[PDB]
Amino acid sequence: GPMKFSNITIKNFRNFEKVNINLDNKNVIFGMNDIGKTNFLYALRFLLDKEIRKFGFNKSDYHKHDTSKKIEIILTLDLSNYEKDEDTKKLISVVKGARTSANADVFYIALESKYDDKELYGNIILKWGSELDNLIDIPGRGNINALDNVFKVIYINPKMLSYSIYNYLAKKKYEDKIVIYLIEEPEISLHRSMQIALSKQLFEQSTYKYFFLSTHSPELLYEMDNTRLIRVHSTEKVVCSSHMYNVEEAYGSVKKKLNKALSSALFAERVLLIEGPSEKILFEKVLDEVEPEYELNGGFLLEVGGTYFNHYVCTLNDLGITHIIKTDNDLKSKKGKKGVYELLGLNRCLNLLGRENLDEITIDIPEDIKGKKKKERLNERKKEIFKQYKNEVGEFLGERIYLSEIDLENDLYSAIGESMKRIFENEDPVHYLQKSKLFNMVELVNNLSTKDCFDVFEHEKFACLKELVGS
Amino acid sequence: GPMKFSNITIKNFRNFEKVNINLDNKNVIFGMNDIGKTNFLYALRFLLDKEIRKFGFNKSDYHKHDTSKKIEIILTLDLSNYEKDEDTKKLISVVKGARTSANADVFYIALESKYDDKELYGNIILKWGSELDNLIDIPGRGNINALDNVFKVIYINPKMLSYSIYNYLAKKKYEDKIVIYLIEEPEISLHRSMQIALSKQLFEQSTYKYFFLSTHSPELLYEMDNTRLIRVHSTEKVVCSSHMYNVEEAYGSVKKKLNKALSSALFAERVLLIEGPSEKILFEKVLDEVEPEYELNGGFLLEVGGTYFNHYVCTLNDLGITHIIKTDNDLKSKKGKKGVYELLGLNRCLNLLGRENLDEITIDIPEDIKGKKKKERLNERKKEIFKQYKNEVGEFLGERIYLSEIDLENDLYSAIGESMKRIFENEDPVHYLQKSKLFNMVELVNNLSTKDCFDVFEHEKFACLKELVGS
Repeated sequence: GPMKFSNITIKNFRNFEKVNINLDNKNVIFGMNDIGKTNFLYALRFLLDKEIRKFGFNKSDYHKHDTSKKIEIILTLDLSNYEKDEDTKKLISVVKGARTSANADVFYIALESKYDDKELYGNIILKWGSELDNLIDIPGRGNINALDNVFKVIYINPKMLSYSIYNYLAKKKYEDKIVIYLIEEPEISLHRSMQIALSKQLFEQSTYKYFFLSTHSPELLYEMDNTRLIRVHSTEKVVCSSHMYNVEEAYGSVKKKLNKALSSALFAERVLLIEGPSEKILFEKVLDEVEPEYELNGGFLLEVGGTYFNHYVCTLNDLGITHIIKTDNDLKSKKGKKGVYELLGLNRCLNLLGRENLDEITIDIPEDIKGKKKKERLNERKKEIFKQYKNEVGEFLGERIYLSEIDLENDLYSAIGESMKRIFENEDPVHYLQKSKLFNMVELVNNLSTKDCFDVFEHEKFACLKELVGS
Repeated sequence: GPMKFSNITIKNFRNFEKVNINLDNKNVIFGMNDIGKTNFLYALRFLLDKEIRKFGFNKSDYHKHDTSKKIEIILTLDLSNYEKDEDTKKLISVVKGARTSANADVFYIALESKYDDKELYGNIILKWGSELDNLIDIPGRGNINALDNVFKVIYINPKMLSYSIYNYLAKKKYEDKIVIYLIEEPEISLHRSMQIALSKQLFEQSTYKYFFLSTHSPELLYEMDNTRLIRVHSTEKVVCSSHMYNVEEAYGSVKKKLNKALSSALFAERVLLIEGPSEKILFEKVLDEVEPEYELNGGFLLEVGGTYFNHYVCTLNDLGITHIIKTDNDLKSKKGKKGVYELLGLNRCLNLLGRENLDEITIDIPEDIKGKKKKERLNERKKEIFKQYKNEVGEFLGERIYLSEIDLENDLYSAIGESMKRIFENEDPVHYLQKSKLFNMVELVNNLSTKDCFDVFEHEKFACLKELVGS
């Protein structure tokens, strides 16, 4: 693989006590603690940009203003594909020596700084090379370091004209050096469509490579592909989590909706996954009637539709975001019917915990049986298979995965029984609600009372909302 | 009704040639031409804030730098409920005279300015009162005008602490004057959840009243209620459209999802309305395979689910946003079944054009007929009712409203027939796709080819995508 960033071990910086967060060329930093993201970007500027090193470090630049500690930010680089990667050649041409033949792939770039009290100016002492144990003397011919011929920081901070012309300027002038775009909040004066355009140029075109993107709007993350997403936790003590966000060719067709839905959820402290928009309407009504500040204390309703949760689960778990999923046990037929049914409702929850896909179970449904009787038989079979796999359901509850008894609507009817009958005035309100999920769900929500909302919220079969709200 | 702003007739300003856009206390300005929104906010500052009047007008402050023309911005106020509206008392206590007894409700506040060439300083000559024809001499005791005791502009431009403490400061200090918050892009350094919080305090709490909000992120418009949404058109010649955005008590329950979906669509030049997420997946795949820049040249996929389009149609039409709707003719039963069916697929399209709701039509479906035969009978009835109302369908095509022959999936099968059979390998792929819309639609999209996408795009039954793409 081409040359890629690997890790940065920021220690005793303005806010970073001791963090070793992985990197990979295309980087995205977001989340809480805007000062944390700003400090991370300025740490990269200190490690790579000469325009920031010359000012040195101050008393405030250290962690808790404690001048005793030493700033040590160590960028880690991975080198491979020497004969075809131009940037690898750019990095290894300037470095003369200090590269042990044992490990020609790894390359450290550290930055040691100790504060002196006789002058109140912490000197930036670059010490880069290939091994942490042994460092040779850096040339440092005056103000320009040897690193200055390799890594030049192009700082973008607000105007689409500048973004459009930086491509031309770098292509025609900065070919020799490696460009590292440290973009900090480019959504300041860009429209939603402008944010989409900038995301398309960033995450798809090769003109922006090795870029560190700071964003606060989900629109800038609509085209994420093989990047490294970095999320800063909400605590004042900065904790950052990293995840390779790459879409498989299986999800390539649905990549647009996948990214559009996941980008908004990336900024939520707690994310709840749902299948259909009727579930969205019901959960939104319940939350508005019990806790309208769910979006405020950290919450989201991620509508995934079909596909699988595997990509969503990996992305949400790697960033450390609270993981909540409520799903419906659905038995879908495939190829020849009448005895062929998959277990997507359960096959998903198995795939989230790994294991293996269940075989296509066979249900003996007579041909003459149809309509209400067929649905009753399917519900009985779903109840039987749910009662059979009690251990798997227990593991899902232990791993914050919620699976319905048969379907979501049956759980809703169990939580509130008389309210459904009063609203729909039918002997079988569940069947009527399944007849047209959207319109009937809207009608149910419009006539849904606060007491009914509280009953739904406090029921154990709807514990997803309780987990989303939190303490 | 309480005192409310009514209109501002900005003439010959920095970019506004001649515009008379309505106002109402809670105002939102967004869209293209960020300079246009900035000029509008500075026009309000000139008309109300003394901190901007003292600098006067410059050569650049006029339209096309033509000093011959005269700046004339005329704010229009509506006065009512005198005995209970404190702000009405605040406005009418300072004004002594100049209020004709014939019209005590309307109140103009103009601002005339002519450029002199002997000093190169356009004097701001305030002329306010109650009638355009006759104006009495304004007191103007020095630097502070008589208006300065009524309207004080609180300019907010980046930090949630300032927003939190402006409430306290205005409540404890600015009780006597009328506060007019001219908020310009508060999303500069606010998170998505912070934007939601600010929107909640703005559009719900009474502490922010008479505020002019400029936004570029849809997250700030998640709580819109009885405000006046102002959209600037994309042309360099500024055109602004206004609309009262108020939710009826019928839509109050679904208000959260309504606003969440509509806020994003508000920033799109062209908006296409869809019902289900499977439609979203299909349209996204087709667009990505024919025109990935649909989000760039102006486009959106508004998922409305159930409810009605009436609120959406009114909002999108009033702002002047291109209106595109693709819908499915669905016959939903109500109360006692077997002969009772509504025409939501057609009742909607009728309600969008006004008229009256069709009566609940009766379909003679025998009880023994079920499953495939019942669906076939329903499709035949839908085809018959579509062929019956050719004139209504022609009007919908004339008004950019697209109604399916029977359903969307049937139109998709008509557009591409062999591709569906190849992908699903079933004698009736449409029935299988309706069996589980989400998963089967995902499977179809994953195996959908570029030639099939082009065929779907160029077919007349999918003209919604062609209209969304445009020339």
